[PDB]
Amino acid sequence: IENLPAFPREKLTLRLLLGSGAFGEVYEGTAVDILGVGSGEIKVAVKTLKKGSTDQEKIEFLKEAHLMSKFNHPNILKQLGVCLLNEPQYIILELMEGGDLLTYLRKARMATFYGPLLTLVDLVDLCVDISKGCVYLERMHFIHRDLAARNCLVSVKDYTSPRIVKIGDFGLARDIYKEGLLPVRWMAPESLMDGIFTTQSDVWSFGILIWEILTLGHQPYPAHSNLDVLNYVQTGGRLEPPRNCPDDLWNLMTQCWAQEPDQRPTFHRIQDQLQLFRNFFLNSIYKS
Amino acid sequence: IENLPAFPREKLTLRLLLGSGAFGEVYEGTAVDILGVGSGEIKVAVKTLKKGSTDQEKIEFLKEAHLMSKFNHPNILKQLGVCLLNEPQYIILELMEGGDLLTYLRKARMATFYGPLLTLVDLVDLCVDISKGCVYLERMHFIHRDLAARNCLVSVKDYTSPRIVKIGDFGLARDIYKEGLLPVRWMAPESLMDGIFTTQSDVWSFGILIWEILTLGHQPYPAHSNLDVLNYVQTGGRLEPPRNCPDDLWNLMTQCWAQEPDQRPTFHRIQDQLQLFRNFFLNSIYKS
Ligand SMILES: C[C@H]1Oc2cc(cnc2N)-c2c(nn(C)c2C#N)CN(C)C(=O)c2ccc(F)cc21
Ligand SMILES: C[C@H]1Oc2cc(cnc2N)-c2c(nn(C)c2C#N)CN(C)C(=O)c2ccc(F)cc21
Repeated sequence: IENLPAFPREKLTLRLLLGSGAFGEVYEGTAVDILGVGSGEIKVAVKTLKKGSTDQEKIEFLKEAHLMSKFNHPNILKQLGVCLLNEPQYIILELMEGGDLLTYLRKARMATFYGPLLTLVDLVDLCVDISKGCVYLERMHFIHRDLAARNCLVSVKDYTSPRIVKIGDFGLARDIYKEGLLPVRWMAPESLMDGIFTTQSDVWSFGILIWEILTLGHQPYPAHSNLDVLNYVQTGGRLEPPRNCPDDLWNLMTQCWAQEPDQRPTFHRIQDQLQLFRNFFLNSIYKS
Repeated sequence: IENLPAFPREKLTLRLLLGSGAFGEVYEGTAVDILGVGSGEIKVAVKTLKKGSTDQEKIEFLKEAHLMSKFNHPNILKQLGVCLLNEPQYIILELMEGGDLLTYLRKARMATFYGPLLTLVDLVDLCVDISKGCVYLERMHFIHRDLAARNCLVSVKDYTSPRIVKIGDFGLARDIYKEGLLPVRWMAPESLMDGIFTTQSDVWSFGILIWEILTLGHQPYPAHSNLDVLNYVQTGGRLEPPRNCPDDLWNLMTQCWAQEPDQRPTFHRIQDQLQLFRNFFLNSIYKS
């Protein structure tokens, strides 16, 4: 019997507004003893469901909350509690003070032209993090269907402390134990043409994700309007390689965008390739 | 009664050779219970005094050991023990697995042209570290007289874990409570011309040090032979600013190389300026 973690609305204080997500509104706040009796006023994020909103939207809201209760993995955003008896509904998430990956990446590049505040090893660690999360989703028979940096989160705001990224928005995730959409730049050709979604289209999008990471948050297909994108892609056109991107990481990405879905790597292999490259590169610098 | 920390030569095992420093030989090894009874086989570095070497050199060796016993500060290399009853003499230092700052800087720049493995904030933290060490030496009435990246050490080999640099070679340090030399590129004009050394010539050299940090270990005055350097400097010539070096840090460096020794900043002000710039820059990125 699946149970969402009920949490006393009284012990929750909404302090900062972080943005307007969904329908829709997210706040930083504090929640007493979320982590237990020896917790304190630990900071949290709060996802809210607007009052009076569609009965259908409330269901999507509840769907999300259920997906996140089900998941338990270091690279998957934690849902710490819910407030569902009173409106507005609250989904209480662990606070990721670095905000969304995309923003965290772009601040890193734009902070000083002395150089990015994230290095190649930093970026490889981000990729390794998200890929573990993908391994996990696959093992749980879930397809995320919207893998992109805007949908991941970073645990710290600064660029010096140890950091972790997590997948953090499962509004489109689907169980696959057996008229909307938008993000054309992340979608596999099968998905755009035939409306088909699989773990292998997730692999296409992870390819785009790690491209986003390696460019520090550039827009895919910068010279193409949304409309031209599907032309471009459907052709056989692919993104340009990031400036000075390691050949190993380009070959991985490239294979993620195999036209033929069964010619793409698996998530396990993708994580292997990422860990393999990291060790190679670490070893490489020390022997210098 | 000044006492060097005597340590049982038996509990020491010389494993790796790290290089040949002084007269002269340094090893990585392990030393049982250096940190106390609950220590274990903790890794150390070992500075050795060659057998049969000059009676005078042994004195310089002993001088160093005494200087380092006297000092206790987070940014000054720890001397953990000595082996002075038997030859070869051993000075047992905490291991700084990043090696010397200069090498650590150059590996950072040469590891991938995707970008340096040290960012501006990393480098500013290095400068802040060494400047605290300089504040301390001054407060102890000591002049180091050879401040340079080759003479500092980094606590870790990788470029991700928290790191600290320390001043680590006091072969030339002098107490100032009241025919050798070489490093012309680090020496104040008074020092080269008149053989004069003060805390203010130390400030000149720290200027050069932080230049070394900000260029990731480039040689000062690259277009000048050692001979031409004193001409160049004695004129009024100064180093070029590092590529994309923050204006605040250029103004600091520049002032460290004031022709007139009393027109140079103090170490306290230098540390203030460094901490002030760091906060400004951190604040700067977040509000972006
Ligand atoms: C549901 C929401 O959750 C969080 C948001 C933040 C931190 N931690 C969590 N859990 C956050 C953001 N920006 N900033 C400055 C902070 C902070 N601190 C991003 N944001 C406004 C979002 O709406 C968003 C975006 C993507 C995603 F996957 C979840 C979320
Ligand atoms: C006296 C010596 O001490 C140490 C050396 C090292 C680490 N920790 C300590 N204490 C070290 C070095 N390289 N590498 C790879 C390691 C390691 N691990 C540098 N080196 C060979 C030096 O001789 C040297 C240079 C400058 C300085 F200030 C002290 C020293």
